[PDB]
Amino acid sequence: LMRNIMDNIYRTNQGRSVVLDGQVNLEDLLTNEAAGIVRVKSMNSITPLETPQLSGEVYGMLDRLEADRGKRTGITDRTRGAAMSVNQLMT
Amino acid sequence: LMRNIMDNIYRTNQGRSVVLDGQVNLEDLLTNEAAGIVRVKSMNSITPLETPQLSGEVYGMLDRLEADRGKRTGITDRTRGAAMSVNQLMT
Amino acid sequence: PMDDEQVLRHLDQLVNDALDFNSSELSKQRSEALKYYFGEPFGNERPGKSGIVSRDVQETVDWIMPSLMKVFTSGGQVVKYEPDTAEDVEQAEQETEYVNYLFMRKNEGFKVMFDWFQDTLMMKTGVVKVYVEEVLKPTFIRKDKKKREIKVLCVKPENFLVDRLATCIDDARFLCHREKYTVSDLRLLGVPEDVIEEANREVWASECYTLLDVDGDGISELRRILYVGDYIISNEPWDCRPFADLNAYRIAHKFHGMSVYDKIRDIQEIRSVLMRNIMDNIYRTNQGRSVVLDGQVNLEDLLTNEAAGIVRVKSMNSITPLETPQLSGEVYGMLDRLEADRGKRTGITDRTRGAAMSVNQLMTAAEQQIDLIARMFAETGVKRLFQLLHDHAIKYQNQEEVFQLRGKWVAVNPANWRERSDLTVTVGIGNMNKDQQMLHLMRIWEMAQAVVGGGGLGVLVSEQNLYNILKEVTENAGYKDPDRFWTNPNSPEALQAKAIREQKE
Amino acid sequence: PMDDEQVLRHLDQLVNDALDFNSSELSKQRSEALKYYFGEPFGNERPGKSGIVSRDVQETVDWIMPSLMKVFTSGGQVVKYEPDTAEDVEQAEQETEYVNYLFMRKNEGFKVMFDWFQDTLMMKTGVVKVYVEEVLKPTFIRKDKKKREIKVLCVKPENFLVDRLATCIDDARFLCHREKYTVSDLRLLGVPEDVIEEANREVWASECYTLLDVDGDGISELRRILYVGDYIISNEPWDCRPFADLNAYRIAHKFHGMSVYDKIRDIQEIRSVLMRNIMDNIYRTNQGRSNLEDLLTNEAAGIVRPLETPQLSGEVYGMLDRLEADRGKRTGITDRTRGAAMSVNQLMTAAEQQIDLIARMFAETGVKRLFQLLHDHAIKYQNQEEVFQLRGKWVAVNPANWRERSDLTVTVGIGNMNKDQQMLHLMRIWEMAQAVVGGGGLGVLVSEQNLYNILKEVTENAGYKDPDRFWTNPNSPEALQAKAIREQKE
Amino acid sequence: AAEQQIDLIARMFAETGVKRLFQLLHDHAIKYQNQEEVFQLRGKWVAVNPANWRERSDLTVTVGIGNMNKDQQMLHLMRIWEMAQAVVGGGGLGVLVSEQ
Amino acid sequence: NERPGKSGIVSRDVQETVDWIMPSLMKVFTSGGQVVKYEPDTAEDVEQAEQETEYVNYLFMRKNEGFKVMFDWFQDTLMMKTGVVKVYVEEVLKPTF
Amino acid sequence: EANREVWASECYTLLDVDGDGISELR
Repeated sequence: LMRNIMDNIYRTNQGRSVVLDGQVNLEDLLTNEAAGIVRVKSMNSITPLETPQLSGEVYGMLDRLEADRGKRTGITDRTRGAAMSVNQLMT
Repeated sequence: LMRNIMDNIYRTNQGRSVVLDGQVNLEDLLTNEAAGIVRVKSMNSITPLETPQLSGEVYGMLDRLEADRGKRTGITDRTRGAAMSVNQLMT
Repeated sequence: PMDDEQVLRHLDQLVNDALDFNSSELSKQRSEALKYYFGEPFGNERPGKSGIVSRDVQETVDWIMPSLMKVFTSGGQVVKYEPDTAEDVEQAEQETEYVNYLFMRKNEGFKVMFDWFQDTLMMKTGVVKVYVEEVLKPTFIRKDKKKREIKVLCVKPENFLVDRLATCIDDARFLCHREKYTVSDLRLLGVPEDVIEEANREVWASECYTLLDVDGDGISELRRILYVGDYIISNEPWDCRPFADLNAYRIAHKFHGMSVYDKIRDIQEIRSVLMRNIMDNIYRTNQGRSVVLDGQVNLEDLLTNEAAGIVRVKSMNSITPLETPQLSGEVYGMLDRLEADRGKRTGITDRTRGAAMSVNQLMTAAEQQIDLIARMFAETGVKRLFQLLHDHAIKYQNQEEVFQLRGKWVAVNPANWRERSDLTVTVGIGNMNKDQQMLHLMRIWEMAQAVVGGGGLGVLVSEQNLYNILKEVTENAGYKDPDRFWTNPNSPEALQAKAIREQKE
Repeated sequence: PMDDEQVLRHLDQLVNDALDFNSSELSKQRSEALKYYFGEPFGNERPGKSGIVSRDVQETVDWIMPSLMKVFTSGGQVVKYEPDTAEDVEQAEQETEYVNYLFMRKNEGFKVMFDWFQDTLMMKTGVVKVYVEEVLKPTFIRKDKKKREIKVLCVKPENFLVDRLATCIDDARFLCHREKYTVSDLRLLGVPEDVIEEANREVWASECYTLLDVDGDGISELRRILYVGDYIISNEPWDCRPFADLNAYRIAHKFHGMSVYDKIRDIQEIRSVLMRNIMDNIYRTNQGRSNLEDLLTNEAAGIVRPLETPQLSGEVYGMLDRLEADRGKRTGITDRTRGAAMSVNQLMTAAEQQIDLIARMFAETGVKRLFQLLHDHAIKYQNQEEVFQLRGKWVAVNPANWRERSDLTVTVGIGNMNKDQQMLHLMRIWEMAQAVVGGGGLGVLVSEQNLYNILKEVTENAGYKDPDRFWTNPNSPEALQAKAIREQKE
Repeated sequence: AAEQQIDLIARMFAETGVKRLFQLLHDHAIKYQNQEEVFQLRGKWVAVNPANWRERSDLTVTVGIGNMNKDQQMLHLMRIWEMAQAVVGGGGLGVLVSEQ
Repeated sequence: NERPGKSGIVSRDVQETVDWIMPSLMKVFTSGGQVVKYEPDTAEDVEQAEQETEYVNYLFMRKNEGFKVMFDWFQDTLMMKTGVVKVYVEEVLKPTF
Repeated sequence: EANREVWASECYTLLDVDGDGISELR
């Protein structure tokens, strides 16, 4: 999931610009270099399609993944899991 | 992530303006110089596309990267990670 | 063997190679350090935009000064021989005063020491040279002729060419110290003729301390050469190099160490780039990118930098001004930790010093570095405080202590501590002021008053040791001798104040 | 060797070379700094349009002096000594109050301080000279003869010729300081003749501090020469040069320092051009592009008898705002009025204000100034006594220098300003004292004899230590009657 | 008031009035009368020989300082008031800005 | 991987971990000579045990370049990944003759 | 040059050069 998150960050940075054959021989320089302008030859249509963004709630599962470590053995996700929590909060 | 964030700020400063051939010989001066005027010749179409913005929640992951150092060794990301917290909160 | 002229060429080759390597590497690194200190743009700033560089090493060094100044520019009682019992009192503090009286308070104050710390902290190399000079102006009562005085000067470590494979002070096979030594000094030496380079022809000269063998035998001791321009030299065997080649940072095994630059460059970089990003974001939020076609508003909108009031195109009414989404204030909060970055690197002054009000000064100001840094910087001076010490110990003067008593004599030839003790402020016992204040006073004297209520004062500490109990309080406050004596170990007033009036009250 | 006349031509050549280089480049840089400070046109203003210039560094100066005024001109604790622990109240604090009572409040007050900071901060070279003069007008009770007093004056750093290869105060091989030294001074000296140049002939003179050899030997102590016009000169051995050559930014290895304009070139230039462009846009929008050339479309025309001029938006105001943020990131980080426990330590000194470190460097540079002053006052000054909280002071011509100063409690060192160290120390030590007093009693912890000092840091932070509230009671005949007689037998 | 350029116009207005004031200042700096000012309190010497000062200002109106009433009101009052009450609670009065 | 024409700025994260683990380690180790004891047989303890402990913590500590050897030992094992030190002997000189 | 910047090494290894079992360190 973290690898896919950073991959999504990358693909949002580039954007899928599909060029035709006969123009842009050098594969758009992978759409992200110190060029900025694409240039084809005489075509003016161009097909840059943007991959749709994602939602931040993905990171929410991140939290419960720690709870996954919480649910198996590591319930002390926090610093520690009357009479102020007797028996160190029932062990 | 920080390099990509400043690169995103950069590409928002310029914006991807793709010009045709025969007009704008000097590549818009990379779209940000102390010249400003575009000038083509007589055509008026022009194709400036603006890369969509991203979210500041990226910095949020930045925070948990400290918590990453928090999760590995530096659990005292803050100043410090009845009986008034004996043993300085159990070591 | 039988080398008298080939030594000149060999020293010339060593000086040239040291010039090349040392100049290039150390000079470029120290120049980067000084440029970061000054705060001008790094050179990667594109034209038309501010090149702001927020100074961070400046307040770093100004934050690490106070403790070091308190522990060096305060007396000379920091180090005690505790030597052999028979010859202890008449030599130990005699030499303590002798060295803290020559180097401090007779070698241009601490200004040489302060510039030397500055060189070892920013300019990446701190080292000073100790030499001797002859006094003039007799009465011709007050016949002061041929008097010899020991002086110390900053070597301009940019002119301190040396082999990089030494890693320690007493390991350099070739020590080069370059200075002006104007044509007046040339005439003082006796040469009427000069080098390629007005009496002050800004002639340049160098001094070489190196171990060699010119007598057709094994490698001899250190030799001093006045290699100016490969001309008449002042060749002389040398006893011990008067240097300490500080690094201030006990870096991995090399002669020269890192500096404030090599540890604060990342912090300064991130702070400067996020200032630049914040101002660029303010620019794009307060500007508004108006996407307008040509043929209407042909004059570039003046990069949208002029005030007219309304956009307007020509005859159409589309107008496409896009408003960039704003930011979040957490960056400023994120900005906060950059101060904590200094707080995590050098900035003790997030608080003045450092539940029980944040025990142990908030666990050393949230695990502050500089204590260790102070400690190591202390060791950075230790060998220096030894070397110059011996350079003093031979023969300087016959001055006395004024230190808490009047009347003392010359210290001629005792030892040199064969060490230095710097544990009272830092990673040693080193409990700094308010923490030890609180802990010691509160604990020990609540115990004492509890016993006094229960048992009494006679069984425990008496006034003779309430002396020390209150003297730790005073030394935390900073007034040991003058305002409150309280000594009372065994005094004539003790009998009439404790053994007569208190016992027979 | 045996030089009496070649020194004259050597100093003449040195003064001429320093004149050329120093005078030239200092003069142009300080002149452009002054022009930018006063809002004078840069010279690029085309004729026919207004040359209004918006000033920026003026606000920087107006926000940079008051902080120094609070952190320095508040009490006599500006510079501490902490010498050998032998006798601090008898000589160390004695000499400290001597210098801060004479140099300040007796030598043109603090006006010379402001002039020195102006020299180092705007006109790019801050340095002053310390000299001596003879007091006169006795009663011939009030017999004041042979008395001399030490003065300090700004050197007019426009007349402070010096070689650029110094990189330090005590490293220059040639120092030239040019003053008027009018005909009255010439008559006092005793010269009968004048120079190429009404009694006042506006004569000009110079003073040279150098290292040379007129006795046929090596470099002796400094030499002071009254080189005016290659005439009778006053040659005298001297111990150390009386100068401080402030740079105000801890500049690299060169004698002359920088100024505010030296870091506000670009920001002031862009602010000026942006304001000029804004007002020109307002003007052109008022006219708009439309036989007698239409009288600029806004004059006594009435009816023209025309493409729409392209229009813009005033949102450029944000630019203007970040100009202050420019100051916020150049020098005035307190873009606002001021940059747990509600922002402790004044929000960590307004987020590490660099004014504090500027004060630190100013103090450490003025350590040399106080060094020169204490030498000039301890060589032989007078039998003058102090009013430092108590009467009684011996002759101040043979104390010891102790030759080391400090600025511990004023700046970026421990050096927390008045309020922060005040409240912290007071709440901590007090609350613990009263807690144990409720536990044990008043005499259990630190006692009234040292509650003296505990209130004394409060007083020194307030400025009235001894006279208004003595509260000493350390060990006195009244102490025995009050602490050891009535308190013990109560 | 939304970048109202009447500010800059006021500026020139002000400086024009500046000259006006100087002129009338001269007309009062030569000889007007022995009258005194009621400026919140008694006391004003004869206004027939004031100094011209050869300078005026219009900073608090326009493109100069020119920050009007209520903006300074909220900003300054809020910030200095919170700072002063925090200092009074924690530090005190005399050490920083005091009753004086 | 920093392509030309664009900044390749690198933010170091290991350094804060290093400087957070170092000070607590120094506090727990470099604090008096009470860190290490011997507690030998009950009768033969006061004779040499604390005596040898003070001898070692007064020679190695406080006489053999302080804690710098062991501090650099910790630094080498913590960052450069190999912390190990070597012990040798040498002969004393400089008599009075 | 007398100081020929020579490099040296030291080896601790257990072996048997006495015609017997492997001895202690060398």
